[PDB]
Amino acid sequence: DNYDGTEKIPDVMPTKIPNLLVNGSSGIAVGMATNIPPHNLTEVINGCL
DNA sequence: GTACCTACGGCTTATGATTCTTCTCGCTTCCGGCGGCATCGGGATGCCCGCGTTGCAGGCCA
Repeated sequence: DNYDGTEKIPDVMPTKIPNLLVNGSSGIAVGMATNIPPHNLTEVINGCL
C-alpha cells in the first residue's frame, strides 16, 4: 500500500537481469555504507550458467 | 528569469606535535703501551744414509 492506503506498489520486480551486479549503486546508511563496481553482462550470464 | 547551506559515510591531502633514533661532546682513569734485563727455547751448521725427488715408459682418464 501507499502512504495513505489508496494504491498498490509491487514489492520486488520480476526482473531477468541482476542489475545489482551489472550496474550497482553507491549509498550510505546512518552507520553503514556500500559501493559496488559495474560489470559486464555476458560474463555474469556465463557465471550464472 | 537567475544559486546558496548542511547531514548521512569512506579515502586522500596539508600541517603541527611527539617520541624514537642518531650525531656529537665530556674529561678522566684504567687498561694498555713501551724501555730494559736475565732467561729459555730455537735456528744452522757438521754428517750420513735412506727416503724423497725425478727420468722414462706404461696404462688409464676427460
